[PDB]
Amino acid sequence: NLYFQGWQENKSWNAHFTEHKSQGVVVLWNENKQQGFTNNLKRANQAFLPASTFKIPNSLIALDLGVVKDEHQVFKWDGQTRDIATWNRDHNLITAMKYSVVPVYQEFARQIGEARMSKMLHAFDYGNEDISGNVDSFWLDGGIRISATEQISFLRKLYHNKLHVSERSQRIVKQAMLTEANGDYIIRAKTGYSTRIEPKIGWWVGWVELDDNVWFFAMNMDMPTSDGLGLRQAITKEVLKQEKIIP
Ligand SMILES: *C(=O)[C@@H]([C@@H]1N=C(C(=O)O)[C@H]([C@H]2CCCO2)S1)[C@@H](C)O
Ligand SMILES: [Cl-]
Repeated sequence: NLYFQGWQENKSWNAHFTEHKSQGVVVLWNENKQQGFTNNLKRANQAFLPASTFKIPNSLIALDLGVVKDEHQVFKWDGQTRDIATWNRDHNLITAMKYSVVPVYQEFARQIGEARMSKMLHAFDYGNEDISGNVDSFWLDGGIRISATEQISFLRKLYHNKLHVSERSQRIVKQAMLTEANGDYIIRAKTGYSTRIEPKIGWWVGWVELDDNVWFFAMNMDMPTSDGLGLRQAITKEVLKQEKIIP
């Protein structure tokens, strides 16, 4: 039988959003204490399109089915010129995730296919597990929905290698999730920006590795234009600093 004390609501963190003239939620989970904290318990449980944060489960499935052989395999540019310059080149899994290269992952989705994608998402217990829409864009404008607290749940399984895919697939995706590391912490995370369907939100989900603990985080925020995308990380780090998790 699972046990859970509940999410504590700390409305103090709301200052970090209002002082940036913004609206959103940050959710934190203390792995050692098995305690969760948020500034907004309702928005914490509100489900949105995952957008580019779907690259995490998408990468795991592609690797586990052999669609992606390893983190060095090159997915060559299809020659279509797109709005994001870094997309108009060849990529491997590391760089495709760092530059959030959508057309590489849509190709992953097509090769995975509807049937296996649905079955894997059910095995992951991922969000609402609904892939209705185009096989290669349902996480951008289809039926799939996931909340900040469901993101923590999924990430916790990935951290402990508990997802129903190979340990190796999971190690590879956690490698590709690497975002920042120094003498004080490691951050493995994925950004996201949902623009195709309202409301337009930005995501940042992942976790902070310390010497003797892991803090999982999931945040999203209203994002009416791309000028505020940097706030996804800045607001989260302000909360991490306030709680003395990072210096
Ligand atoms: C993912 O959600 C989107 C890609 N991710 C980002 C991001 O910042 O996380 C890119 C931003 C950068 C300029 C505008 O989009 S795109 C994907 C769904 O487009
Ligand atoms: Cl690593």
